[PDB]
Amino acid sequence: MKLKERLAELIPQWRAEVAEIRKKYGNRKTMDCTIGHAYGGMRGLKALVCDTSEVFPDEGVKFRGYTIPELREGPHKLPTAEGGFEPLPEGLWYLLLTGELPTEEDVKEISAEFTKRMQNVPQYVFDVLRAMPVDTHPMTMFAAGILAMQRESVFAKRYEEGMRREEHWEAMLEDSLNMLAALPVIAAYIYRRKYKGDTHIAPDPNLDWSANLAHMMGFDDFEVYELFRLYMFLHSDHEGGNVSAHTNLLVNSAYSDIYRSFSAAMNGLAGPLHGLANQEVLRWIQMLYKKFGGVPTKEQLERFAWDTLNSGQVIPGYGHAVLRVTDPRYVAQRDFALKHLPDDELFKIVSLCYEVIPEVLKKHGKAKNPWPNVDAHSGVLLWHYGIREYDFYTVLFGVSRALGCTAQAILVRGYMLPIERPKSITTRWVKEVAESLPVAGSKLAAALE
Amino acid sequence: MKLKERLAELIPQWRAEVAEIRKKYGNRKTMDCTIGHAYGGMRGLKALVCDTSEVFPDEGVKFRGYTIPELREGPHKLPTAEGGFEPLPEGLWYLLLTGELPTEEDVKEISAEFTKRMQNVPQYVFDVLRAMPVDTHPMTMFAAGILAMQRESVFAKRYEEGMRREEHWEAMLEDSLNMLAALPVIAAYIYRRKYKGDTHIAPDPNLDWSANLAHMMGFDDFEVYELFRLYMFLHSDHEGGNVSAHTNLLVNSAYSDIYRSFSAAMNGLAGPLHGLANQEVLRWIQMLYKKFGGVPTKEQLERFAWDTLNSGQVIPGYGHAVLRVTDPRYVAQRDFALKHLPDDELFKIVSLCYEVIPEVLKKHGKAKNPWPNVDAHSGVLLWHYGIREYDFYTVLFGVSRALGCTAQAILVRGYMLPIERPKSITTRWVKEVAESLPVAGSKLAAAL
Ligand SMILES: CC(C)(COP(=O)(O)OP(=O)(O)OC[C@H]1O[C@@H](n2cnc3c(N)ncnc32)[C@H](O)[C@@H]1OP(=O)(O)O)[C@@H](O)C(=O)NCCC(=O)NCCS
Ligand SMILES: CC(C)(COP(=O)(O)OP(=O)(O)OC[C@H]1O[C@@H](n2cnc3c(N)ncnc32)[C@H](O)[C@@H]1OP(=O)(O)O)[C@@H](O)C(=O)NCCC(=O)NCCS
Ligand SMILES: O=C([O-])CC(=O)C(=O)O
Ligand SMILES: O=C([O-])CC(=O)C(=O)O
Repeated sequence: MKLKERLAELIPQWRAEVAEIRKKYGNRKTMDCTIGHAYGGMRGLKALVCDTSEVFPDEGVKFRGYTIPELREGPHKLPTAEGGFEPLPEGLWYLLLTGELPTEEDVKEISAEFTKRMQNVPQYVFDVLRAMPVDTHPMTMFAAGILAMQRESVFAKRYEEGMRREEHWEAMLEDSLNMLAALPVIAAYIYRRKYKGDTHIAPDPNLDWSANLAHMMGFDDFEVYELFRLYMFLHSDHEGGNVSAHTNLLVNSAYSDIYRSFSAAMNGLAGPLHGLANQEVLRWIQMLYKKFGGVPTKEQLERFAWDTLNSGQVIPGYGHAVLRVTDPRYVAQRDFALKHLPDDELFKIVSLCYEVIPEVLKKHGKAKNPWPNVDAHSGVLLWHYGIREYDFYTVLFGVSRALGCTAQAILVRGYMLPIERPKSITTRWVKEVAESLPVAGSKLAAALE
Repeated sequence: MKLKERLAELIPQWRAEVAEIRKKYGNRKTMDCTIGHAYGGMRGLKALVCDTSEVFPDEGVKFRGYTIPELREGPHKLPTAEGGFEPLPEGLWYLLLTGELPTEEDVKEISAEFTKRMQNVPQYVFDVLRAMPVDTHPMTMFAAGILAMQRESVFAKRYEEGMRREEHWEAMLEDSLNMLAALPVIAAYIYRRKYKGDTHIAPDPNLDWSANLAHMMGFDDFEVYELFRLYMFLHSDHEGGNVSAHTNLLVNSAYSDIYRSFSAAMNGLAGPLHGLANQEVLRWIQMLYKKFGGVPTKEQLERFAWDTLNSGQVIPGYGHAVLRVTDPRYVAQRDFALKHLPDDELFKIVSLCYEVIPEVLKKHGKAKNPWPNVDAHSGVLLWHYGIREYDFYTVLFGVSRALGCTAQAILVRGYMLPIERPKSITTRWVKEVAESLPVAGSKLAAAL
């Protein structure tokens, strides 16, 4: 497989480069660490490495240095399905791993690997899934199904047999191919059992990875296939620092295989502070529709927005802290909606918010960002095509985020980064010593530097 | 429950104190963050809070300010079982949660809570365990059974219904009691199904928590109950920064319940670099025994150690990522062994290592820490009493570590700390700006 031969050349080089960097720049200061970081969830602390993606405040997320527009339409467009427009996640995965753009044949090899492997989900995984009570939350089922498949881990098997550190990335890759192929099968099983009367649809060996998820959930529509391709592409990766990506890296750092690291990550994604944002946006849009007996006018939405902001509250999906521009993942979703469901009533509200809410936020004066993120837009797209089971939205997010998690996990085992092991501090120590400590950026801090 | 009444007073104060510290001292600097931290797994970076325990590089772990000798032997001896010497882990949990030494009655109340709730493991958790192929690694089975029981989460349910942030710690405590009571039942189930012919032994309502695990595994000797009590005490907690404790805090930070956060932690503990050291040491000890037809002499062992290091190998059970002297968890185990199995051949090798190996690792000069850690001593104790299933040793570790993880998760939810969300950097950026950055503790750093 091309992906593998290429990595066999790039990874030895990256490994050497990283060893040199740690040697010659290890002592370079990036910032001050504060009491505030320790009690404030490490916010802003430059404590991890991720090379798959990178957020620029003035551009949004890039994938190995390419913008979403370059990959989606521009001059570096990734391969699509036959007759499709939307980029295939398979090709994006090639890019995240290698840092190089795939050829059509590269993508097809990855698609065939996925299609083949998607037939290899162990029967006992479904036994595990069926032993869980059907009212179990779908993210609990998703994580459990993944973890049960740890029995099939090549990394775990090869590690116990004795393999060189240099082979770690090979085993991580094999495991990632198996796990990624399995994810849509597990996800669809959960969907069909909980919400569609426990009737089950087999993978179509002539569909790509994203489309097969839609197929197996029971949604056979070209538009739905295209939405799922775009959705999986957009949500694939967002740096290393979010709870689920970080959980993945942390468990990975102890040499736990991808079934263990990624199921752990899904337990983090299942958290209400990490995995529900898209659902909350959608329920808000729906609350506006019902409040206004239909699409609100520009004046009604303005007033409702002022009422919300003046009463200390925020508007879901808008005004997050980092970007100074619209999330490029939002823009691609809007472009999809304009093309494919412009008259859908909930979309009309999301569209009006894109006009109105940024104008209101500029005027209100708090947010150095008046613009939306990805979660502002995704829910109405799912809901339009009949995917209405809110709890399950987090599972779709999880399937997508597996692309970036698997890439990250393969790369860091290629780099041979060590176990993650920060130092914790006690409140006792803090209370004793805090007076003694300089204010960060102060003249005293400069003195004690 | 005394525990909960005590928390119902202490947590509101601690919460207020933490809000004060964040407002007043948030901007105080503790150290420089470097490029090396980001590529070096955050080693030394003061990035997390943990009030349950603290590891002093030059003294070892203290639990809420108490040393292991203080709590096991010394002037602050925790409660023991009737006729026992070893401290009950139930009282250690009380200490971790409250910061106060428990009475006998406090401990009995926690024991009874575990006893009662041990009868309440859902039938479907066993169905989940039986659906996994019996040759599945035991730590995969353990994590999966814990995760399946997430359906019974009171935190999840109350959060969905709408609860005030101040009720968090209470739902975490209820969940922790349930989960802790379930862990020995799940662990024993795994043990019996994999290794003892799939015959199952019910919990004993009159045993304490540790003893009940031993009983349900099929061991009823007093000395084994005492070993389990000591083992569960020693492995209970070791700051917030180790992979399992940290994974628990990270997932808990997103408001995921203890079944999710602790099952995530167990997937980390299952990793070779976190949870395998016990077994590696025992196999190494057994390799020596077989190599020398018995206990080696000082000179044989000395020579072996040198040959080992100069052949590029590591001596298992020596060194630590933070510890810098003899692990007091090692010393407690040695004491148990001198008392209870002084003539055990494998123990005699462990003992001899204690005399010889430090000297060697010092002169070799690569190990930052030349002394034994907890893992140098645990395997020979288990092995002596007939617990021989190497892979399962990590599950025993996990059951113990749940005591620290649950204490930490309750506390951090009481304090109301936010979501853990550091910043990742790229190699591209490092290459672009590294030369222009100041060296940590330099003149240019001072100017900037
Ligand atoms: C003020 C602002 C600029 C920063 O947001 P933030 O609240 O610091 O964001 P986080 O999600 O990282 O942290 C949430 C914190 O808000 C706290 N918070 C929210 N409302 C609160 C209230 N009424 N009282 C106390 N704390 C409150 C939470 O409890 C949590 O803990 P902390 O205050 O102890 O730190 C905000 O307007 C904003 O833009 N937030 C979005 C930023 C963001 O994280 N974007 C996501 C990018 S993917
Ligand atoms: C625990 C351990 C992983 C910590 O590693 P660490 O923090 O990187 O250790 P140090 O800072 O002392 O490493 C410095 C050097 O000493 C070596 N070293 C450390 N402990 C050693 C040991 N017991 N035997 C041989 N060499 C050892 C390291 O390999 C390293 O050499 P290198 O720079 O060529 O790689 C390590 O001491 C070890 O491998 N111990 C054996 C297994 C074990 O008992 N683990 C349980 C830990 S609770
Ligand atoms: O997962 C996400 O949406 C991104 C995120 O929270 C972060 O970078 O902290
Ligand atoms: O603390 C560590 O780094 C590893 C360890 O000893 C433990 O978790 O008990």
